[PDB]
Amino acid sequence: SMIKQRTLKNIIRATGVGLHSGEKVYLTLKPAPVDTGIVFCRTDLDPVVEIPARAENVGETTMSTTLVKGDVKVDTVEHLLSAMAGLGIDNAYVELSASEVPIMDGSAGPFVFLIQSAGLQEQEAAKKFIRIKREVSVEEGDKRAVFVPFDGFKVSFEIDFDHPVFRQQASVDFSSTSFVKEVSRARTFGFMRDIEYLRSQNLALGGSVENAIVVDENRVLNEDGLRYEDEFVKHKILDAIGDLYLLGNSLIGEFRGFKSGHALNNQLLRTLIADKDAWEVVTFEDARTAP
Ligand SMILES: COc1ncc(COc2ccc(C3=CCN(CC[C@@](C)(C(=O)NO)S(C)(=O)=O)C(=O)C3)cc2)cc1Cl
Ligand SMILES: [Zn+2]
Repeated sequence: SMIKQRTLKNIIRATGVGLHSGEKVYLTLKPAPVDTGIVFCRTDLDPVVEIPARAENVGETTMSTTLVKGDVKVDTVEHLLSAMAGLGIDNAYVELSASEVPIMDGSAGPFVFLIQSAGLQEQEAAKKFIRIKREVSVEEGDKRAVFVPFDGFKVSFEIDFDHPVFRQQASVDFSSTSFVKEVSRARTFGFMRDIEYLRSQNLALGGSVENAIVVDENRVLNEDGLRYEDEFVKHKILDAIGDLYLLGNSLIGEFRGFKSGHALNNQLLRTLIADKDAWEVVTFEDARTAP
């Protein structure tokens, strides 16, 4: 039986604050027809401005992943897009009453729960996948992000913080591992060493122990502890999954990041897209060879 596109079964609402802007924001997820993709929509503006969640619309990547259209921004899409990718949602509208997606608890957990509580709806159209046919890598200094052919979906990531809290590598093959259980609850994180500079630039205004792992010099400040023994590298993997979903289709292949971030993730997407001989679009009317 054919693998079909999926949208949301029902409308989903959530409230929160932007990690970086600190502004209160109302979020609304709505079903969308086949071949819509994920589309963000600023409903605080008149007319409403819609920005497709696609690599070509990525603006700055200095802190989070940001979408731009003219003068209009949608900040910090990566954790919600990761939740969307992890649940295989092809088509959806994401309405926002402000320029930044709410941070929630810092992870994708709340989004995957809200989505699954509403339910998913299968649609009468073949789901399209992007299959990696040949290796594609981008580098900058010692940082590196790579796509590798792989009959499945696998994300591996390595970070290199010289910090006592870290004393940092994980590979997740999603044919054996649940995104929901092992990745989705990984919270974003930041350092007291950086926060005075960030706040002076009006960044991370909404960040606190309520929505992030806050790492001091000599300890984590959150009194409740880590959700995963390797929560930090698992959050980087979460980030990559949402960043990679800006291809606009589920990936058949492997991502490897070494000290990568949103900027290098998007550069890898742009290199992949331009190298047409490195990938092809496939559907599964007969699912017997599907990974
Ligand atoms: C005593 O006074 C204070 N006490 C506590 C605080 C709060 O402390 C912080 C410090 C940092 C953060 C951040 C949390 C999350 N992030 C995004 C991370 C990223 C990996 C990501 O997850 N992207 O999706 S990244 C680089 O790619 O954007 C940040 O940058 C900073 C939150 C609270 C403040 C004061 Cl003043
Ligand atoms: Zn993140």
